[PDB]
Amino acid sequence: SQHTCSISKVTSLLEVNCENKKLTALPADLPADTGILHLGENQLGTFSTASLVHFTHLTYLYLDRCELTSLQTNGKLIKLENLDLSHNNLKSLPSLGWALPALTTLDVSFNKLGSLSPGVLDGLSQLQELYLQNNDLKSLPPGLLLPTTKLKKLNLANNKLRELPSGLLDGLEDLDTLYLQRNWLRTIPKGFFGTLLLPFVFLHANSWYCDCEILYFRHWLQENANNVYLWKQGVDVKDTTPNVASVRCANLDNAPVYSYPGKGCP
Repeated sequence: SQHTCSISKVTSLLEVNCENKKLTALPADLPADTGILHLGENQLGTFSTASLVHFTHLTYLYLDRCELTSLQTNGKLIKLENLDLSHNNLKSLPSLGWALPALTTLDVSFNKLGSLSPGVLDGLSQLQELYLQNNDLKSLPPGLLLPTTKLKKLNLANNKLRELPSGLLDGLEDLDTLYLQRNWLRTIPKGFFGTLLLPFVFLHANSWYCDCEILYFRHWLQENANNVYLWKQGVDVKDTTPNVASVRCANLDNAPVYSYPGKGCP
């Protein structure tokens, strides 16, 4: 029948699926009570949140695979909890927190982000999950995660990170999963993990340099052998065994960092 999108409602939210419909623009005739909007596999190019301010039930918004080159956060989406911008061409992000106060899940994976601005996450006090994997990030700003105290999952894998801010994780007591595999990391700064307990941490495929400055990390690794994992496609970390040996000294023929003797270190 005639509406381009498929409209249904299995949960408490009216669900509108406009995926893969050769769209160039947002539909003009979306239902007023749209709660979940699927817009993936279209050719939107750009997206401004001002276009959805009048859908007062909108809670899930999927803009994945939309050819996006930019995002404007000029309209406030009061109820939005889940925003998916993955598999697009974003090179920068605007400030998100004024527009997206209720957000709990942000996915900006598979984009081309080269950096993040200082207060991009300011005001996202409810954020629980942040997916940034498969971008071009070279460093992260100081205080990035200070607005997001309830963060539970952080995925920074498959970027170009050269170093990490010393205080990146400070105070993130609910953080349970951390993915840093596939970066250009050579060391971990003293105090990086604090007294945080992180049951699922992935640190492999970096180029750790084993010398006297890797000793904070070696100790942490020994103490958290039970919490370091090898990422395995399509398999939930809960069905995998820990593998502390996955973390290796690139300058010592990939011998594991956990067993690095530190010979002749003060």
